[PDB]
Amino acid sequence: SRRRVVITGMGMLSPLGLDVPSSWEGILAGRSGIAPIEHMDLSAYSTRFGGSVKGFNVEEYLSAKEARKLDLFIQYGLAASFQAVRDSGLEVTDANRERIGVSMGSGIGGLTNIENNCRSLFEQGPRRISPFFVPGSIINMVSGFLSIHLGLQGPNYALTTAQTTGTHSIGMAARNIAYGEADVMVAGGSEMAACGLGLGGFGAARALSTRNDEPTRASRPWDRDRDGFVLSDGSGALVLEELEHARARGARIYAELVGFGMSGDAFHMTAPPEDGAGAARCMKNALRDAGLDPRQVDYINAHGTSTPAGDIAEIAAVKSVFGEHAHALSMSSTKSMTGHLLGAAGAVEAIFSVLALRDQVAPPTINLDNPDEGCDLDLVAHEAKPRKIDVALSNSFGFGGTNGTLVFRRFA
Amino acid sequence: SRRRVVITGMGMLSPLGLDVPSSWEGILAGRSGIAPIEHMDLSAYSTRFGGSVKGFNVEEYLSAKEARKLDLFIQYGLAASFQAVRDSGLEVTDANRERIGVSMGSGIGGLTNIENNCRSLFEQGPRRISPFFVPGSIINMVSGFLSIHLGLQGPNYALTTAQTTGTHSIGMAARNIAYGEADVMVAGGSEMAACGLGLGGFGAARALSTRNDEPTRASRPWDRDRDGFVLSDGSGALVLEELEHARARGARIYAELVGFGMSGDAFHMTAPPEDGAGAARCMKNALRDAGLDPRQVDYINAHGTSTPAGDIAEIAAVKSVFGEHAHALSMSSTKSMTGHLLGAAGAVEAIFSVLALRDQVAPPTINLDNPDEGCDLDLVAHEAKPRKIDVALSNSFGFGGTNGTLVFRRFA
Ligand SMILES: O=C(NCCc1ccc(O)cc1)c1ccccn1
Repeated sequence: SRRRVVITGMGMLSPLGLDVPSSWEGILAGRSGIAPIEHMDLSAYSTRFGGSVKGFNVEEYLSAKEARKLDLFIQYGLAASFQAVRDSGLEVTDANRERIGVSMGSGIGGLTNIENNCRSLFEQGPRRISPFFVPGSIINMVSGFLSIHLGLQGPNYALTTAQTTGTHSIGMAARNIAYGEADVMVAGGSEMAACGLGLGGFGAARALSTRNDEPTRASRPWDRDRDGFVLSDGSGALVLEELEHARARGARIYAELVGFGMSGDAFHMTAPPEDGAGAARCMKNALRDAGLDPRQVDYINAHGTSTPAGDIAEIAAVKSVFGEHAHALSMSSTKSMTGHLLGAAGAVEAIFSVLALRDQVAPPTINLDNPDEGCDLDLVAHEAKPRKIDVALSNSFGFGGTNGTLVFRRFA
Repeated sequence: SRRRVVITGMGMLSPLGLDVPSSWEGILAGRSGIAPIEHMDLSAYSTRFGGSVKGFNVEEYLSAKEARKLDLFIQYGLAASFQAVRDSGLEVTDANRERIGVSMGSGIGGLTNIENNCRSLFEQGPRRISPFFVPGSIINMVSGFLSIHLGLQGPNYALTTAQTTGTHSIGMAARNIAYGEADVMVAGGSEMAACGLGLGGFGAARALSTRNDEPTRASRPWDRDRDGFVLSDGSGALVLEELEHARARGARIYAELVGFGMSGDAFHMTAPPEDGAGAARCMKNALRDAGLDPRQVDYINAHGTSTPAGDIAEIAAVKSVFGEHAHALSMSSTKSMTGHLLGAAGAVEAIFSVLALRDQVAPPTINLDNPDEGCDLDLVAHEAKPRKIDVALSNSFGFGGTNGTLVFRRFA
């Protein structure tokens, strides 16, 4: 029968820092990680800024010889995974290696690498494609390379559900443990889509903020002057562990994962329905899964992408799920500061949701100068809000009408 | 306790045919779907052949306008999925749509789209990138488009575990139903990596057969003259359904899905361990999941890719798991005929495993002229073998050392 699941380890690369503590300090201080992009020439692009990981040293984790073969999204996924496993204190042994698995996902995966090999192919010929093109680019190789480096022989897989990837990855990994398929899972996501095709492709869809002259103010969830999401890079990883397994080894437990919801909108390939019907169905699934009264929800880490339709849909969904209690909880978008890490969004935001529980503070939605029509909830505008948080919820919505909700609570 | 899961609908595009019955007819006749790749300059490539889908008409499924928005791998996934849902007779209603979900995956995703948008980007700059580039290329859009078209509001996700994708998708969809998160799931995979990038990428790793003079003899699993896998395109979709749900509406039930196993090799990025230790753990996990003794297995659809190390690892794993029963079962690689559909391999091979149960026949391993050292199992060389089959396994072993096994049983 269904086992309980706790968080014993966390790891992160974000536009705010090269680990969890440094990222979280930036979150609580309302600091933006968004800046003009330096790694390529974007003069022909309508968007020239994003959330870059600054000063990442892969040789903190891997040999330069191995790193050369891997896309940045794999390098970032391994770094966050390595941090989370170390943070857990867990020792991998012959006695437990078959019971530890990994589910690290990505929305787009190795687009930089595929673009660079596509350039080699077109300009030179197929004989210049890297021998490592496939294993260095395809999305399942975070899970693959992590298992090879740590000796994890448990369930080994990868989700790809666009902007919902990190949330689904964590939820489904919790279900693996819940149902006895594993005792430990390393789960989350990673993304590095800041190449020509990434910035160009989201640009062609007119999905991105074009506030090139003020990048720190571009990401402005629920602000009436928002004009699209900000593209950001990085990784989140959590060590999920069966409760009795955690208790037995004396693990430090950050929080319990009590609820997971998924729902499809079945509405539109790219647009969320204005009323948030799919997001509402997903949160209600997650709250029922957790055995909660919705009035127990203290904090919501919103998807909050800073799109016109997405941000208002989320207000509508929260009002419909929580009714009068919608006015008592706090809801913030850390994407105000980090931008949109796409497949990694749900992973870093799950970490921010757990840290909201550890520290009893709602992170701010920075840049919320003029809340839009109907955006009249506690959106923690401008400044972190210390407050009682027993139950935190983290939402993600994605292309294909794909929704995920995670429910965390304090563990005593 | 756990709900029972049955197969009530199947759909396919393969190198043998544009549906299940035409593909299966080719399989039992020992026909090859492999041929030189057309309408593509492969002059500078060491491999010039593969398994193409021949005569696919997307306008049987989509308007020209919707099909223009979608990579071939998505078109193929949608074709298989629509076929599977039609084949099932299922009526989607307001009363059941929240209980019907989708998990259609891909190993490599939108390489053909990425290739064509790279052309535009390099030649003319980013403003010629298609608006639909991102939603038209990301792996979760088969699940996304299918859910939107049919109004499916159940779990909506996509796996990407390289050559294991189709097996994991079906297995994890079966878990969703067994543990009551859904009553119906459309599950499987789709793949179209016959671009410069797939042929070039696998070619750079010298992973492909280069037998250009005799494409139909290239894929020769367990034959001493094999020289790597054959790249193939297509899709498989299954309608998975809770047993009481299927019986209440009078569904035609092909077979029961009794067992699902996962494991990680934790060994190498592209090569399996010589003894197939990971594949052995995975099959043992799948049989434990089914409550079955290795002795009860009659038929194995092998991964059987025609790689030197892969084929020999699978013989070792089967001998290890099945002891004195290893010769009694029949094991064949339908990849001898279809080539390797990568992420769709597990989906089309689950369908072939189900049909081996319906028709009491083991598909052939064609081209097995000279079994290699230790390849002395019943590999159904050359010709289909009518025989008793109560229990059929389907194995997938992919990059990152990610393993999947499905156990199907006759239903009466
Ligand atoms: O290597 C790292 N972590 C893995 C720890 C580990 C845990 C269990 C085990 O059995 C083996 C290794 C790392 C490196 C730099 C920064 C953070 N973490």
